[PDB]
Amino acid sequence: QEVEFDIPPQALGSALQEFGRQADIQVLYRPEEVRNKRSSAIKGKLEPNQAITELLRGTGASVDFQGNAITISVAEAADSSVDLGATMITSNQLGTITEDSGSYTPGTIATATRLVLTPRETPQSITVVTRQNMDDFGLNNIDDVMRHTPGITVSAYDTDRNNYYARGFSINNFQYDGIPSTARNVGYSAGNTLSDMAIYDRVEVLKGATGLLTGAGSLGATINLIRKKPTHEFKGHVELGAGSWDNYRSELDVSGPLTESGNVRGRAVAAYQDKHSFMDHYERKTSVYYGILEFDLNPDTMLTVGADYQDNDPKGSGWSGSFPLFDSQGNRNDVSRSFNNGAKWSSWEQYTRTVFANLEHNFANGWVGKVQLDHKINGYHAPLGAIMGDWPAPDNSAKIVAQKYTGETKSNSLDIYLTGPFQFLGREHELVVGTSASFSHWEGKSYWNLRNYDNTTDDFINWDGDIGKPDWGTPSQYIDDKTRQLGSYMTARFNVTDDLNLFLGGRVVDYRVTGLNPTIRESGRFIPYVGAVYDLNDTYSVYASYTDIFMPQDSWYRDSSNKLLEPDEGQNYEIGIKGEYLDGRLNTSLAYFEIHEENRAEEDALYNSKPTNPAITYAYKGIKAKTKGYEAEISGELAPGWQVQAGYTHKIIRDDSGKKVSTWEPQDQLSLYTSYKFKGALDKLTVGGGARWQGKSWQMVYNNPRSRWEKFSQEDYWLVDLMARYQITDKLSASVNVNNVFDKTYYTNIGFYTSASYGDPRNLMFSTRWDF
Ligand SMILES: CCCCCCCCOCCOCCOCCOCCOCCO
Ligand SMILES: CCCCCCCCOCCOCCOCCOCCOCCO
Repeated sequence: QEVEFDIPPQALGSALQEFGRQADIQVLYRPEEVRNKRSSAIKGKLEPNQAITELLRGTGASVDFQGNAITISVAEAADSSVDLGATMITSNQLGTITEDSGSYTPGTIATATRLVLTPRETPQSITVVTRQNMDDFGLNNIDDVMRHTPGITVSAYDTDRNNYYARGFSINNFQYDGIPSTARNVGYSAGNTLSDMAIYDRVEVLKGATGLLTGAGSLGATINLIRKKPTHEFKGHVELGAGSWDNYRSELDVSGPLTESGNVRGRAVAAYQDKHSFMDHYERKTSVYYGILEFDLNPDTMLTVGADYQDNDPKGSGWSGSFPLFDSQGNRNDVSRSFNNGAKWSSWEQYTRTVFANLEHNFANGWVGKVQLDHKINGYHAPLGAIMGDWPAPDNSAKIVAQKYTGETKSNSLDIYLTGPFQFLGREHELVVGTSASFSHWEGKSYWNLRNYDNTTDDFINWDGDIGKPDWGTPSQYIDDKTRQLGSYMTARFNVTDDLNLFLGGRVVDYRVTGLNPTIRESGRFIPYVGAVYDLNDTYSVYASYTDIFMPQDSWYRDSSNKLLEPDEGQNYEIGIKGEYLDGRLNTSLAYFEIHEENRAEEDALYNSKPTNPAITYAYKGIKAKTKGYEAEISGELAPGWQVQAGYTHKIIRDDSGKKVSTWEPQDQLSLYTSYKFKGALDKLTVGGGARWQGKSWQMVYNNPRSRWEKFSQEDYWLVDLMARYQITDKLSASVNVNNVFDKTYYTNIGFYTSASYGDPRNLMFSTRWDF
């Protein structure tokens, strides 16, 4: 709607970048097309579509309107067949904004290489949950979003930490606006499983091996969370929502110019949720605040400062799973879904805050430069207490384990990178060159030396949490770990023919972990990136890529010889076809992929049976493992009011024993979410539904009292979601989400330290949203 403009005549490139910014729109244009042209002048309050054609007057260019993006083209009377994936310079370095897109398919993405590219242009598997997907299905945190992310599996560690798999691996890579955090372990990583969606536009998941931009990390995927940004027109909303088990949420979101001109601009959000739970004596309050100002130092240099804050504060936390699998004498426990072995006072509170600043500058080259500075904090306060062990006993008694960890991790990050186009053999290519540095320092207290506590409870079947709290005594331990990561990376994207694009890149990495453990050092490790995309028609392209990642091992993973295991490493091999329909409004992909892992830490049973090096007491073994699997997906418009996201993934991961692994992650899964917007008499109603199926999953767990291994299975099952919205008024709407319609009872954890967790029963959520 009607924006305030001011673009004086200049290089058409500069104008287009200046426009994207002022319009809150992404502008894509091909450098060689706009290079010897200038904009015509525009001034005043205008509608962006009128505005742009006025800007383009005299230039001979056409506009393609596409949601939150415009692409500019310069048609010739010539043309010999088209360059569908021609080098395109872009006005927003993170991609197209999904807020208000009306869509479940992303626009353009930078998660792969730092280069702004469409899913069809990216030679990796990239899934995105958009802002509208999030709104329609009430996905209010990262757990909700992973549960709705095709190809991800969410399993429980305990009431306050989940695990995300892809392709056989636990995901342990998180970025925010494309900047990796340190996630070496749960010390560094407080709150990562729990971020509220209130401050984010979309989460984008890059599946495979993602070393190129993550640096040191896990195989499986990177999760990239893009923050909400300020806008040039005023707007916002308030939201109220009320759900099953005394689940209350509120949320405020405000955005706009802060000066009469528009040269300073801000966005603020605050969200608060207080919920109980189907689980007995578990409650959890969450708080979030967020604020960001953008300042135009001048028409091609912008400074951003912002901060965010999230507190997650539960009662009734468990340490591991909701209940023990086996009783004192070895029989499987049968307990209600409400069972919670957490104590009343038990809490794993987790907090996160960031202070951050950017500087982004446009060189009249058409090259853009960007510096990103971060102060991150990840803190935890964890007085835990939870029935654990083979219980109850015959007289219905049980025993509690209690320990207390507190601590904070402080992180500092510098990320700097240049990106731009270049001519080579008569054609346009582009390149990114960046360097990065992060130092993060985990400091902590632990307590396990309980003074004079009676950790037995008189009654299991009716356990309440109603147990005393111990005297924690003095600290048992002080933690002091320091990680330093340093990167340099470079990727070229060569437009080789009119249907072939070749990716040649790499990261060199220096990684040092310091402190109470023997220093862990990796110098000059190379991480290769090779990719290709071949256009087939107006619609389909094939792609192949070879990609890599590593993580230096945790310091307790030493071998026979008391020598740290080589880094845990893998390569992703992928070949696929990707389809594009309705000018980018609908995307399909079908991929085959193979992960080759090497140096996967494993127990070393033959040494462990009777150790023989005085140096080590419990060695590990570095083995190879494989993932073989295929994946298909669709997202976007199936017909005018009709949006979907859906996926199908098949996997089996084996290790050098030949035995299946990550067998809790099902071998097959499907997701399908959809909504429909009626027209005519009922254009104000949006109706929606969803299904997630997964096939058999299992775990070998050891039944101590009987001295035998057992197989625990989860037979395949469906979960059904439904959804409706009614826009009663221009400014006000109502919603209902029913989740797990058929109240399926199933498991989200079997065998995590010999325990189990249930999935959510059927739950409802009612919301109003009010847009100013
Ligand atoms: C070193 C700490 C850094 C702190 C950075 C946080 C910045 C906090 O900014 C919050 C303000 O956001 C602005 C909200 O935008 C609302 C604008 O509407 C203004 C009123 O409009 C009147 C006429 O249109
Ligand atoms: C174990 C739970 C079993 C419950 C199953 C329920 C399935 C049926 O749900 C139907 C819900 O219909 C209720 C309609 O109520 C209207 C809500 O509209 C929101 C009002 O907005 C407030 C206006 O300011």
